[PDB]
Amino acid sequence: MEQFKQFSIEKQAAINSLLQLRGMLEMLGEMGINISDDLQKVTSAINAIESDVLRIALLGAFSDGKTSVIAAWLGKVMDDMNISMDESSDRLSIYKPEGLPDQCEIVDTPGLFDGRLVMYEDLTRRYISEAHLIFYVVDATNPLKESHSDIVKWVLRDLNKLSSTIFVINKMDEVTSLTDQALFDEQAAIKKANLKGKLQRAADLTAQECEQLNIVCVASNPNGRGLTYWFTKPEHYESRSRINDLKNAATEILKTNVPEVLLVKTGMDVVKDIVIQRVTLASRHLDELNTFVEKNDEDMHRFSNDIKQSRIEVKRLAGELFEELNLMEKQLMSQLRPLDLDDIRPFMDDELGYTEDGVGFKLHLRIKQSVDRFFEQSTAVSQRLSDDITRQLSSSESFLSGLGEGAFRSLGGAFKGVSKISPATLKTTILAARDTIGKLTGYVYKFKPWEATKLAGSIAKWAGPVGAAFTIGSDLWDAYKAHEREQELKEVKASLAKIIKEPFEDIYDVLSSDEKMFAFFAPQIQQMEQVVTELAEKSQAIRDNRQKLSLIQTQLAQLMVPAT
Repeated sequence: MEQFKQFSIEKQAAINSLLQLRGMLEMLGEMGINISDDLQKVTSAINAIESDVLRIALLGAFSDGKTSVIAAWLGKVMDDMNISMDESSDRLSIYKPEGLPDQCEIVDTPGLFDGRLVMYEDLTRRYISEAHLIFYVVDATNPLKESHSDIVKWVLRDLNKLSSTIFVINKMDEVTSLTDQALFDEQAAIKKANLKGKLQRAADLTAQECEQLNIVCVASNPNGRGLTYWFTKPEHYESRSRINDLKNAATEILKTNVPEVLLVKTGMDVVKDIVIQRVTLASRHLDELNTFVEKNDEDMHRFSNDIKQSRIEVKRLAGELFEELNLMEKQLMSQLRPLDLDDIRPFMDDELGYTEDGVGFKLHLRIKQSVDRFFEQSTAVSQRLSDDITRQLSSSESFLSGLGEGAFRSLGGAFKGVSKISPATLKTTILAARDTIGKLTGYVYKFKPWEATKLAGSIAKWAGPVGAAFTIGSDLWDAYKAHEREQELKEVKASLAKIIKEPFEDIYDVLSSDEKMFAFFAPQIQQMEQVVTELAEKSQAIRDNRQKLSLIQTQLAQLMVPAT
């Protein structure tokens, strides 16, 4: 991996990253977000970028052997790439060597190496800012000339190119043996430390910036023999010069710094930071929305289950109620059929009730207490149902309240403007459904008056005067013969049966049909079902939106993987 292939590669990566940016923009557009003309702006920056070529700013005094360092690194002696560098001109200058695998620009400011005016020229500042690599070449004996403080500051502080600058301590030969691997590294580390201290102090560097510094020790032209000669021995030279340490450092900077240079140069750094911000934000609040829409969708099914179970339970109670009332009636009837006329009054008193009003009060109260008990158990069922619906609605309200009123504005068009959807629009629909349910829910008291049944005069004479001790007189018993009396018994029993049966008949007709049964003992179950059914319908508009957005975010997440 060498310098022009790395660049060409980093160029392409940056172009790709911008095509993914374009893709990310199309999706925002799709969720009704701005764009203005960011799509065409991005295409333009891709085109501008295609032109660009590798650029190195070669900085340093010429006497520190800068020219050797760059030829060395490229691979070719200066004249073979038909270019020749001028020692003094008070301007910026650019060299575009030839016969190389690809093109590259070599920028420098020869005047500096009141020629210090070029540091404040927007032009020479732009050309060095927009370089991908900066070599500041210094001396091994006494690294960094005494006069250069403000140039180091210009590069590292003013222009802010520390991440892309390699200080190249050159001519290490005249400080150490190029043979003794372990001594070189000892002097190379001491010289790296020394220069580190002069730079930090020339440019106000912090301790952290100091660690970021790129320093490399090298011997471009070792012994003094020359490049033309040393290229003839390419693998001997590399071990001695340590030039590979420089190519490698340069390769890692390119790896990192080439895209930043290209993005900034075209103004796309800013475009891209904003787009990735809106997308990151957009999925973080789609996650919120999904949580709400999922929960709400699951509650709806949960509410219809509750209603089912509710209904199943009430049906079970209605049947138990019926079973209980049917025994009561069978029991009373089997007590009646064997009774002789003396037995009658005790029976009316003790089982039915016998008053001036008439007969039936005692039975009525006992039927009533059985009906009441069901009406209460069944009213409690409907109360447990209201409490679950009401609990879940409230936890949706509470989820949506913690989102913030602007939580969905990043999701674009449907959450902005006069028809906007928001946590508060959705909360409202929920709370009016919870309100309608808090008014349905109710124990009720409805008074149902009861009249007793008067006994026929004919049958009143076998019962006796109300509330008195009564046995049947001789005068009454010997007014009939047996067949005139056992018939008198039959029509009195006929009389009590009709009385006994009546109150059950009515209520069995109610329990025999679920429509009626429900309408009398548990109407709020149907009423709550209505409310739940309506709430379901009002939930469509977000479901429509959440779907579009999810399909959309799936694509965004894809486009965003490279950017992570």
